[PDB]
Amino acid sequence: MEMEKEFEQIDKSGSWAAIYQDIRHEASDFPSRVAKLPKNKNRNRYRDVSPFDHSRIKLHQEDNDYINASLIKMEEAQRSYILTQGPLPNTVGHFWEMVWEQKSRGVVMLNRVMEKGSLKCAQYWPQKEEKEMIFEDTNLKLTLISEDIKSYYTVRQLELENLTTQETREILHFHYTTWPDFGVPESPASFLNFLFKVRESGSLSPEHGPVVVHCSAGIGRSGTFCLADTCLLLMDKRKDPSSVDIKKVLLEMRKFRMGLIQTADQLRFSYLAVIEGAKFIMGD
Repeated sequence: MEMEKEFEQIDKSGSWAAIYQDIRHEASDFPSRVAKLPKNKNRNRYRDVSPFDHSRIKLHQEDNDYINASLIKMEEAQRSYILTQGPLPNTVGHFWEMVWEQKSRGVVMLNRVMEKGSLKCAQYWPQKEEKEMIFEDTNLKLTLISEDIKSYYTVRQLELENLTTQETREILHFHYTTWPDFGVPESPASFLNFLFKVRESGSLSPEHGPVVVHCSAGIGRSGTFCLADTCLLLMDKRKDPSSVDIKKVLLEMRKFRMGLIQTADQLRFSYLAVIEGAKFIMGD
């Protein structure tokens, strides 16, 4: 069922809240024992958001390998993503260890450091070229090289150096700065633009590690980003683009991380973004 019609149907019926609840109900449930251990309580930002044990990312170190991060592996679309929470004070060092060890090229950021008057993640990159950041627990150095600021998003070039071996890599930081404090954007135009800029960079391509994407919890806006990407990629690849069922993709992704897509407004916005994106993917 062409999602564009399915859309007008739900919209006129005002059924979005029931569709979304159908997904909550059918969504997988798997253990999260490692995340609930007591030594990891201060590695989790929210008590109700944990990664499944079967898909969690592990840090390469014997001490404690835990981080609140999941690998979503979309097998038909040939895309991989790592979804993680905005880093905490005591986990910024683990975050950049993750980026190193998985050979990622891009970081994608969908939230501001402060929203609604509270802190939604730590200031985990450097803001001035001459003031670099050092992470002593994981022996890494991080430096700002350039910065390109636009109306709807900002792109930064950073240099991550492994102090133990002195290798260095170039990481790209894609920071979407204008998602409203409440609800969702009225148009997907700028969110879709942001995506194509991430695509154009190479950061989603298989010659690199998986991309790291995050918001505050790593399930809401982060969910919207990679559901849209995958869905548009599938419309390119199939004989019949109208066979792409967005609810089925979401449910497949939710086998890898709980909670993806947090409200019914987001679900709707996701549909909207794919429909407009399609009107480039299918030649226009």
